[PDB]
Parts: sequence; structure tokens; C-alpha cells
Amino acid sequence: SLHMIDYKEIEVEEVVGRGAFVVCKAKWRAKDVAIKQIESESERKAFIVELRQLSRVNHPNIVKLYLNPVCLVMEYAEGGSLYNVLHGAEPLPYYTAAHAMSWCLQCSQGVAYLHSMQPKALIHRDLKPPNLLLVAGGTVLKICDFGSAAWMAPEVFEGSNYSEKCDVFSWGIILWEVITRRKPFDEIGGPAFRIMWAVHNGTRPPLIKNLPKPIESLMTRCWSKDPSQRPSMEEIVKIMTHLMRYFPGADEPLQYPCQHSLPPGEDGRVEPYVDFAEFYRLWSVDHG
Ligand SMILES: */C=C/C(=O)Oc1ccccc1Nc1nc(Nc2ccc(N3CCN(C)CC3)cc2)ncc1Cl
Repeated sequence: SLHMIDYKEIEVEEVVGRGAFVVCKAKWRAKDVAIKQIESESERKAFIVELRQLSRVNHPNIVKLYLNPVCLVMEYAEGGSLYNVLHGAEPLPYYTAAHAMSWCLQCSQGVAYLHSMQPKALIHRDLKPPNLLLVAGGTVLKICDFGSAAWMAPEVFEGSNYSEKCDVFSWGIILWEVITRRKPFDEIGGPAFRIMWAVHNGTRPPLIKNLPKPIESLMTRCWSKDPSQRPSMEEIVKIMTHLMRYFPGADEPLQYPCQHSLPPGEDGRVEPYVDFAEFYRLWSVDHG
């Protein structure tokens, strides 16, 4: 199930970020790997539940998992997090509508795999760009298990017995986020409960100007208050797969620069960052 490696073979190179446990970069067996060491006795019991599930998981769009001190040797993602690509430190990279749709497609593919596992369906819950990593020039997306109110479905923080349709709600928000390149619910701000109150009362991110109706339809359905009215992840994957015909160029690495300017979208309607001109063009060739 999992390869057993000791700290002697590992070679720690440099620190990365600050998760729940602290993450460090390393090189083991001629492979770059990210390691999440524990520095607490209380946090060791989290490993016991997670290692049973994470060992069984194996998917292209999910992070791969390759003992004293207790650690998890995972594969290193050169591209960083999706949040950093979208809103991070300058210089920000350029990306197109093809990349945005491809990221969401690969994300739905990974979550569908988790939903369909046996015996029980694994729910990710905390699905958000900071946990979506990128590799291969920012073209392949990788999900990683373990202020999230902006991506959290209303029924979750309400305390109701949530289902796996809470991930579908998160995906909907992420779809709005990559198309607009805006932080969802940034204008609200404040503490977390002020966003929860908004989402609970029906507030959603503003509509996007010149957005294709099929994309607008899938996005809003994912936003619906009733979890049963949201589509399954299998449905999202299938729809997103057939839409990519009209979004070529998703394998092109991110290498061109982008200078950050954000116009304030007034009148409850925002401009998209990506451009859909090529989509409407290719859509006309097939349809008429
Ligand atoms: C996958 C769940 C998770 O928590 O991943 C995170 C989140 C935050 C920090 C670290 C990790 N673990 C991790 N990281 C990587 N690669 C990677 C490489 C670079 C970065 N940074 C780029 C520079 N800025 C300044 C900060 C972010 C982040 C992550 N690969 C695999 C894992 Cl498990």
C-alpha cells in the first residue's frame, strides 16, 4: 500500500509553507518530495485515520503518497497552489479560458474519484484553491487532502447532516474564481461569520458579463441552496469533458507575464479575466 522510508534516506532542502502540522521540501531517491512532519503528540492521531484512506487513494489528479520522526512523504508540486497562481505575489502568470476550464475539469475528476470509492464515499469538504496544487508548467492540477467560509456550502456551517454535494458547491465557487480571477466575497470581508450570514441568506458571487449560458447554467446550479438541486460530480465531469472541445490550448505551460489591475465591478456584474471569443467562434462552427 505504502512505501516505508526512514528519515536517514530523506534529505531536507528548504521549507515550503504553513499547513496544519508545517511543510518542507526534500529530495529522496532522485525525486523531489514534500514532507509534512508532525511536531505534536495530539496531531499524531490525525495520521491514523488519514493514512488508512490516503494509502487506498490513487488518481492522476490527486496528490501521490510515496517512522521517526513521523512524516508523510508526498510528491512535490513545482507549480505551487492554485490560489498563489491566481492572487499571489507578483509577477502573476497569464492564463486563458482553456486553462481555467481545464483546472476545474481536473478538479471535478479528482473529486468524483473520491466520491466513488468503496466502501464509503470519501468527502473532501475543505475544497478550495489553496489546496489545489499545480504541476507540469501549471497545466495539471492535483488535489490534496488536509478562512474557508467563501467556498463552504450553506448547509455545512449550518450544522445539518451534510452530503457530498457540499464539494459540488465549492467547485461552483472555484469556477467563478478562475474565470474572474477575483477572490470570492472579498468585498464583504470582516470575520468569517459575516460571509456565512451572507451565503446562508442567499448571497452568491455576481454574474459574469458575456459568460456562455451553458457555463452560467452549470455554475448557478452548483450554487443552489438545496443540495439535491445541485448536479453530481459525475455530471460535472461529463459536461466539463464535452465543453473542452471548445477550449483548446490547455496543455500550453504558464510562462507569459501579467500585470495586476482590478477594475471594481459595479452594478452587481463583473467582467471575466479569461476571454470567451474563441469559444463562441468554435461553438458557431458546430452549431450552424
Ligand atoms: C495538498 C494539501 C496541502 O496542504 O498542500 C500544501 C498547502 C500549503 C503549503 C504546503 C502544502 N504541501 C505541498 N506542497 C507542494 N508544493 C508546493 C510548492 C511551493 C509552494 N509555495 C510557493 C511559494 N509561495 C511562497 C508559497 C507556496 C507551495 C506548495 N506539493 C505537495 C504538497 Cl502536499
